[PDB]
Amino acid sequence: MIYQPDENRYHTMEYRRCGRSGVKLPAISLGLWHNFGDTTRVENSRALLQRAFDLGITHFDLANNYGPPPGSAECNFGRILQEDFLPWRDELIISTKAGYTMWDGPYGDWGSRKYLIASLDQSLKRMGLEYVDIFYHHRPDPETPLKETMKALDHLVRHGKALYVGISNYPADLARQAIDILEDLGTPCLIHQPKYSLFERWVEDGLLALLQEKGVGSIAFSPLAGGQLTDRYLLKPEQITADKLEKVRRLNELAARRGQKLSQMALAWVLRNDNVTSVLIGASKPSQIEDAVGMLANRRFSAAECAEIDAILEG
Ligand SMILES: NC(=O)C1=CN([C@@H]2O[C@H](COP(=O)(O)OP(=O)(O)OC[C@H]3O[C@@H](n4cnc5c(N)ncnc54)[C@H](OP(=O)(O)O)[C@@H]3O)[C@@H](O)[C@H]2O)C=CC1
Ligand SMILES: [Cl-]
Repeated sequence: MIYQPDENRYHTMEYRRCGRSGVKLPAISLGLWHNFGDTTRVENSRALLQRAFDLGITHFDLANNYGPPPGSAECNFGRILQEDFLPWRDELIISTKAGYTMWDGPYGDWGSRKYLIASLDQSLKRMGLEYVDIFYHHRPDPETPLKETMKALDHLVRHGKALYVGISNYPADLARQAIDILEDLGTPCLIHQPKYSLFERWVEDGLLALLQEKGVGSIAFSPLAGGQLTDRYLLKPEQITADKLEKVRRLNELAARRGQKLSQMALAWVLRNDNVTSVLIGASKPSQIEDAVGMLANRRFSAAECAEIDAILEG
């Protein structure tokens, strides 16, 4: 059938300003890391994107190597965009990235100007776009001068292939250097995409304070620790360790006292200090997107609740 976005999509969703910029992101964003490749059904991928936009999720996050196979999430997103979302493309924030392994050899990974420009050209072709809203350097490249990588980002914005740029997985010291280089170049860093959840709190050691200084936004990836902070395990160590399973059980009892699912409490917790712009979820079914949006109704934490959480995590 012909897709018609829900007319009340902007009524419930909360939009949050992304650092000091003109961009407001939905409090909940959707990532295409899993369930958008050739190994899942396009019927399901389409249903996820339509349910997300109907609930006011305007930001879809991709990367060149998302699938599997690499590049298939960008192709499938490109097809669904052409078929169902073209009249509303200017209502969407689409992102992509380059920095991890995409193709074989010395120019298909890392941070060279060659890789970033060739990869974004590939990404725009797979997605059928003139530009992405945000282009990221996917991870640090310690062996390439940071200035070359940042100058490639500045070039792609000046020559209209990206509206804004970002960095992902950069530690606080490297994030400072990257932000200052981009500011001097005249293309200020819009955003940082770090891993952040109850089980991964490294950004609280300086990065969030630095981004707030510098007026740079942030979007937490793996906010459910890849699905550990859910109902899923309520087992191989890769799935969950014994100590983490005991923490999940105790965190779920606290979520129950609050009248919400563990997943909802875990997402709410990431935004508790109003110093993270958005939470980037993964989803295999539309009910998981509905669950995430349902977190907005119950995302306040008291001093006592934060102490309760820290005590569970200390065990
Ligand atoms: N910059 C970077 O280096 C990286 C970026 N990313 C980005 O961040 C996004 C988030 O990563 P991801 O770790 O997937 O996201 P989450 O941590 O939100 O976990 C998502 C997965 O957990 C399960 N899940 C989600 N909600 C629920 C729920 N309510 N009940 C039960 N299970 C649930 C689903 O798995 P199932 O199949 O079991 O239902 C889903 O695929 C990615 O989509 C991607 O765009 C991710 C990794 C690397
Ligand atoms: Cl476009």
